[PDB]
Amino acid sequence: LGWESLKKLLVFTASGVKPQGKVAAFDLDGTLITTRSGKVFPTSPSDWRILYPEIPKKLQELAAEGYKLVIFTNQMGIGRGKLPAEVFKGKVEAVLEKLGVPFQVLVATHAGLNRKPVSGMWDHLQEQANEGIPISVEDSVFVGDAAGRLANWAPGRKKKDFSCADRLFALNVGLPFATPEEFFLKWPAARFELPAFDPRTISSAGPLYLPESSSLLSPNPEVVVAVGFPGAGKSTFIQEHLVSAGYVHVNRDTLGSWQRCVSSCQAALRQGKRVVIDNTNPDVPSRARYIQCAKDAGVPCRCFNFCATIEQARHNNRFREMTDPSHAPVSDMVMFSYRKQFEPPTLAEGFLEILEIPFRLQEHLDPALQRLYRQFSEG
Ligand SMILES: Nc1ncnc2c1ncn2[C@@H]1O[C@H](COP(=O)(O)OP(=O)(O)O)[C@@H](O)[C@H]1O
Ligand SMILES: [Mg+2]
Ligand SMILES: [Mg+2]
Repeated sequence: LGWESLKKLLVFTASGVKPQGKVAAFDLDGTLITTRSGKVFPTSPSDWRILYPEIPKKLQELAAEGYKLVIFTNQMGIGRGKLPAEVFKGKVEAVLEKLGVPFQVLVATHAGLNRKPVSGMWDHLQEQANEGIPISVEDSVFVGDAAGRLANWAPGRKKKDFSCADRLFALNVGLPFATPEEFFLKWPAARFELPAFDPRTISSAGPLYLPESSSLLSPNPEVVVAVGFPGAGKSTFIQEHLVSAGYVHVNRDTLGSWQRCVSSCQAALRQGKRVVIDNTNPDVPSRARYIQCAKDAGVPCRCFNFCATIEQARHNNRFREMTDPSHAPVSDMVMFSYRKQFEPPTLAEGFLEILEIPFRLQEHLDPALQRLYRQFSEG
C-alpha cells in the first residue's frame, strides 16, 4: 500500500518520499490533472490527463531543489459514498506514475477540519506525517486552481473560479500561493477576490449591546426573548451574561420544541424567576406567545435582537460543527428559511424594550480553537 486510512483522512506516501523542511504542495483536480474528455467532471475514474506538459519537469526540478512534493485534495464524494476509496486510490496511483516523481498525498474524505480551506491536512502533515522535521511555511508553496479568480481574468478564460478554497487554504496556513498558470506557465498574477466575509476581521471592539443607555439585566422578573439566525451566538451570549446573573435559560436546542419553551417559561415565571427564551424567533407569531406569557404573569417582556449576519452565522455554524460533536449540523436551507421568515422585532409587538446585540468577537479560551475560529472555512 503505502496508504493509511485515518480519521476522515487518507494518506499515501510513495516510495522515495523524504521528509523535508520545505514543501511544494498542490491541489489535484484542475491543478495537476484535468479531464481527458474535456467535461467539467470526469466521466469515470480513467478520465484524466496531466494538465500542462510543463508539469512533470517542474516537479522534477522542485524535488531536486529539496521540496517534499505533496498533494492536498478534497474528495468528499468518498465520505458521501459516491466514490469508493479504493477506486480513488487507484486513480491517484495512476496519476503519480505518470507524473514520475515521489509524492505524499492527503485526501480529505469528509466535511470539517480536513476539508480545504480549513488547515487540518496541513496540520497533519506538520505534526504527524513528516517524521518530526519542522516545515518552514515561508519557504513552502501551495498551488491550486480554486483561487477566487474573477470572470474574464485572462484571454481564453471567461469563467470565474468556482471556488476560492485553494487560495484560502494557503492564506489560513500562511503559505505562499500560486495558481497553476502562474506557477507552471509563469503567467502574471490573475485578478481574484476573497469571500466578502473575512473571519480575520471580526472585532472584539465596541459596545456589548445597544443602546448603551439601557441595562442588559433586570433586577426583577421579566421575560427576555432572543432573536437571531442559528449560529448567531444566542446560547453562548445568554450563558455568559444572563445565566451568570441568575436568569433561567429556556433553550429550544435542549427542550426539543417551542411548546416546551412556552411551558418552561410559564413555570419559571410562576416561580418568580427571570427568564430568557433562547430560540430563533424570526417571526411575529413566535415572539407573540412569550409576550403573552409575560402579560399573563404581569411582568415586562424584552427582546434581545442578535445582529449576526447570515455569513457570520454560517461561519459560526461550521466552526461549531468542527468543535462541538454533540450538536447537529445546520444546512443552508435552514438558514435561508430563517432569512425568508425574518421580521424585524418592533415595539408594536408589545416589548417593553428591544436591545440590539452586535456580533462582538469573544475569543475562544483554547488557543487552538481560537486559531481555528479565525480560518476561512468555506471556499
Ligand atoms: N461572540 C462570539 N465570538 C466568537 N465565537 C462565538 C461568539 N458567539 C458564539 N460563538 C461561537 O459560534 C458558534 C455558535 O454559537 P451559539 O451560541 O451556539 O449560537 P446559537 O445559540 O445562536 O445557535 C459556537 O461555536 C460558539 O462558540
Ligand atoms: Mg481543484
Ligand atoms: Mg443555541
